Amino acid sequence: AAQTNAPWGLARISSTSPGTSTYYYDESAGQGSCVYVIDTGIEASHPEFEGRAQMVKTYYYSSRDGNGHGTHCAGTVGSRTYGVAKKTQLFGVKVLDDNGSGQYSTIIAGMDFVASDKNNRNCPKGVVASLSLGGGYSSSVNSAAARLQSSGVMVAVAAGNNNADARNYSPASEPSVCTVGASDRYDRRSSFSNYGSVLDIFGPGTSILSTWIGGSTRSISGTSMATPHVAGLAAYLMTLGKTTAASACRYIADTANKGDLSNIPFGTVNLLAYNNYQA
Repeated sequence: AAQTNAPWGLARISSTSPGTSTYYYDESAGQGSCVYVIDTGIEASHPEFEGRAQMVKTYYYSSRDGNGHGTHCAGTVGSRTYGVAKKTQLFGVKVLDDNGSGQYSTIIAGMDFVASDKNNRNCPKGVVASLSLGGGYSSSVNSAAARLQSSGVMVAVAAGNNNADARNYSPASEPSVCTVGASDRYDRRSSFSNYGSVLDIFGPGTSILSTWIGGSTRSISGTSMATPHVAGLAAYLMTLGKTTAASACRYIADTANKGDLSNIPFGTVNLLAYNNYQA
């Protein structure tokens, strides 16, 4: 399939070169593959989710996304226009209140929830978790992400937006999950993007246009925007049978675009998420 005038991020994951505007992808588009968006929630009623998104769990008075960040990241995973896997079940786990904040215990509970609640969902192609959140290092947050990964879910996490080395941030520093850095449309490491040896892949992270609350759209920047690209890519690749949850991050790193990003610090992988779809 070909989505013309797609967001540059979608066109980039399907491109060996920057500066193109068409997103190419197998029409399966993540059909049968679930992605948990562990964030501020998902405005499931957004027409861009076209019935495929629902809230499955909240730790606050409401499951309404009153922030927009979770709706934005869910839109990058699997919205019809701004999504990587345009046919994927999306599940909202509101571990962040509408200010975008959340106790680590709540975030840990949400990850353990996904590890169990995937057995309550129909994901024959496999399960992905998009964690567009991060704080200082926490071995309990890391181990919770490791549990989620070891349960049979891909865990894609944001490297962080501190322009620092992501070993000091959780769940970014958990080695078993997939730590995603951010790039811009000129194949530059996003100025905010965290780096370091723990990073596994880079996704489009600067000026990412996706869904927003109020049935709208908007463009924002963050590794927390590159993470749904990789999460949606994994769901896309798992539907195609290219890889599994335990192997998706490795597979994405093997099939990525190599050495195409600039301002990648020495020791950080120069890998850009690439669906390697040939129309």
